[PDB]
Amino acid sequence: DPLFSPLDPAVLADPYPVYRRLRETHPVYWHAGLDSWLMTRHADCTAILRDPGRFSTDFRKIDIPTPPTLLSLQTLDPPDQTPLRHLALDAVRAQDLDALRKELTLFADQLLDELADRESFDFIHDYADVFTLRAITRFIGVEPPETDEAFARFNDEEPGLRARAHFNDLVRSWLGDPGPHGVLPDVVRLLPGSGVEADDVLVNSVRAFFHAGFEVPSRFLGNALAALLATPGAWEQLVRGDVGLDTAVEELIRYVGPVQALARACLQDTELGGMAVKEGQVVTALIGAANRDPDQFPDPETLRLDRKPNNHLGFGRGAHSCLGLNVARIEAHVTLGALLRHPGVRSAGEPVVRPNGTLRGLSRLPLTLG
Ligand code: HEM
Ligand SMILES: [Cl-]
Ligand SMILES: [Cl-]
Ligand SMILES: [Mg+2]
Repeated sequence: DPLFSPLDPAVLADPYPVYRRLRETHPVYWHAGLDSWLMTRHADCTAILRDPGRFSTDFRKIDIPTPPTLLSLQTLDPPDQTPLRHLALDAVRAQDLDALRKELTLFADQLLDELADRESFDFIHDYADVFTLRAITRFIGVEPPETDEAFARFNDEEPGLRARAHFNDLVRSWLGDPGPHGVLPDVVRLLPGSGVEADDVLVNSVRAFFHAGFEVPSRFLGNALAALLATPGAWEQLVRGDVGLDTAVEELIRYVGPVQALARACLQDTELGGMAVKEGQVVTALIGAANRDPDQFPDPETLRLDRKPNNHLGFGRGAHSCLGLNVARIEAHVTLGALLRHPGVRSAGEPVVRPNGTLRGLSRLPLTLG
């Protein structure tokens, strides 16, 4: 594609200038390769996410079958998704976030204090993945299986179907013998009377919940630090106390939030950006691009850690909006405060970007804490 190739190495290195220039000329662009419309403006993406009867997550409504092991909260739309959405909401909001902050603060300090002895380490492998895996396991209330303590088989065909079937077996065992605390034990207690059947959709939803709370936050933590180190003065601003962590975390989500694209199936003919989107077509909300839309954010390509207001789309919108956003904020807030407790945070090599145009993240972030 002459205007946007998500996986072109030069694009992956810095996709935002490409996003910007696509937005300036074709804010609603039909991409033949991806076979989808590409919306790069905040207003269009917002409208795509807030009309489920017009833009659905259930691609069966345009007659594309859903694999049985992937029918879940994420691939259902109201009213089918409603009971599961509320059950998951109820289970999450029963969790003690203050207790989670306190124990994550401990873990972060332990990890970094051990890594402080290295001359150079990979922040992704040694912190982001380890930190976020501990957080999601504790939050859900399950223990890593001794034979796959990192859940590596499920990080992602028959192998694929076998991994998801194995994970579903673990979930059913968890549901049958819940631990003393966490989202999953609360789901079990809340399930009777929820309008949700303990069936494959529930099991699949627990699997999706785990992935939503593992790979996405891990990728964000890496992206955020990389942006702080690559933006002159950004880290020093934090070290000096010039900006508050709360606003800085929200600006980092807008600036380099990992979710780049949210696909929806068009169920009704709609005109967007002067383009005739037709029923049966796929639309992709490039929320990574929308979060740098100059119509919504002044100086959008500039990292302003004190930015206010900041109506970013990094946590989605509407019926499928993120349910773990307060956990994600605690994780980022804890990580930054823990890093700030070290006097020499600096890069120690070039970052390496994952070849992913949908969920942006780094595979290596060489770093040293001094
Ligand atoms: C920086 C971290 C995170 C970011 C940027 C993020 C972002 C998002 C976004 C954009 C969506 C919307 C997906 C869509 O509309 O299709 C979403 C959905 C979701 N997120 Fe997060 N998320 C993060 C962390 C978490 C964590 C830690 C959890 C679990 C505790 C979580 C649980 C979920 C769930 C369950 C959904 C699906 C809601 C539904 O489909 O009804 N997220 N997230
Ligand atoms: Cl402590
Ligand atoms: Cl219209
Ligand atoms: Mg730039």
